[PDB]
Amino acid sequence: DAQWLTAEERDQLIPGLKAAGWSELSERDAIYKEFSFKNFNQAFGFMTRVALQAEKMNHHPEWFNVYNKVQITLTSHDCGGLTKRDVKLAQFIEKAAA
Amino acid sequence: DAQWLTAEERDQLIPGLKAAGWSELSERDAIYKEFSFKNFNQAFGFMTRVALQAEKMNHHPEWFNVYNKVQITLTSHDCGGLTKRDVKLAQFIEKAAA
Amino acid sequence: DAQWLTAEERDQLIPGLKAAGWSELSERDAIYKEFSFKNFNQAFGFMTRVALQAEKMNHHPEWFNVYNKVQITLTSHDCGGLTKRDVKLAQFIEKAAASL
Amino acid sequence: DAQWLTAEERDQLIPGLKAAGWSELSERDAIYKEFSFKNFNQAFGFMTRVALQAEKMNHHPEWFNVYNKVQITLTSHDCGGLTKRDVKLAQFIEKAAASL
Repeated sequence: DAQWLTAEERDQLIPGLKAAGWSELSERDAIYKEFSFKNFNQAFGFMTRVALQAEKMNHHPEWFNVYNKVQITLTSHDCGGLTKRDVKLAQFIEKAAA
Repeated sequence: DAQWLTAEERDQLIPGLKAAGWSELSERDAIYKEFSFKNFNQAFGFMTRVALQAEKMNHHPEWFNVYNKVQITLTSHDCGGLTKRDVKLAQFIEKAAA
Repeated sequence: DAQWLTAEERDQLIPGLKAAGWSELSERDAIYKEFSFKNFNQAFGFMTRVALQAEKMNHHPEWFNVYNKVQITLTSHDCGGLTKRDVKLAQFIEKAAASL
Repeated sequence: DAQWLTAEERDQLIPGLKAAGWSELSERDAIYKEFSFKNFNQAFGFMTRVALQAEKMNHHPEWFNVYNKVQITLTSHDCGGLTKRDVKLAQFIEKAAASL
């Protein structure tokens, strides 16, 4: 889905991500989460899984990494807000991190 | 360790790998295992973790992949047999696959 | 395309791949090429680019790697032969191997 | 090397990195450069090569990526400044970005 999340969609989809540790940013319609792995080997393997999914979906994260930490911000730059693509990528990221 | 595994070392280290599904090849002093993941995303993330470890250890697998399957053969080409490096890489691979 | 290459498509698409060093396997309707890099760092970086494309196009290689060598066989298992998807993937692989 | 670069080492090693486009950060004893690629496929392939080297040398970058852009900051957190390990990693990164 490429359109902005509606109010109903947000209520359906975002609370589960928040329970998983995602937060909504104050300055942007975007979601954010920092992941902490044991080490860089785990973190980068995880990033690779996310990168593969990003190319599958043609939807890419904004992310920062140092060693075992990966900070991920998701939003859809083509419409300047959250879409179902961001939700789907977040849900995949949760699977990959597990 | 870069020297061939001694008989005692083999008895100490190989049975655990065999219990995990590794086998010894008939034609070469090498160990082998096929891993089966859900899909290529999982398989390639796993390969990436192994690749990182391979560069950390300077010790590389012989491996075949198609989609969700990864076949790995470990042996030390510099001395033409199994060494502790092969055991350590196999043990890491077991962690990464889990 | 999910159907086997026609005779016409083979005459149009394969010569360029052969010129680039791919061969048609004797026992399978598949194409094959080995790539050699300076080391594993380069070889695996290349494999990662191919892996990303494989997920983008939902079409996957058969491949073997040992250190700096990557042997790639392309064919479509869902129909048991060579399709336009295999040609497209080969063309990407050529770009990646040449660092384009 | 795990100790901060000496004055002499800085005069010998940094100019080449500056010539290659690295800057020394104002607020940290660290070097910084942004790399731009054609797309994410290329950018992430490059990141994978850097990741492999990071594990080889047990020394890791700080980096940010969005699509085709990769921003890299190098510094050694174990001592809180720039070391020979950072210079070595930068030199590898230059090779990787140039497809060498």
